[PDB]
Amino acid sequence: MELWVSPKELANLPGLPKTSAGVIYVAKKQGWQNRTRAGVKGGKAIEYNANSLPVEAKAALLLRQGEIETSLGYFE
Repeated sequence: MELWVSPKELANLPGLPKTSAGVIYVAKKQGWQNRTRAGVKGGKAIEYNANSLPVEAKAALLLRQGEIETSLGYFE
């Protein structure tokens, strides 16, 4: 299953600090498989594979995933 996450979205999980500045800085302490995509905003956008995040951030991630955006607007 594909489920990448952005630093700004990690700035809210408990295990991870509340500011992307701490996540990206801590990202070097490990280097979770981050896929870059210089085609969204304009400056190499960093991402994080949810499968690469530990369990404390994963479980917390799926938590704030309740209703993301459109697509499943039909509440499934």
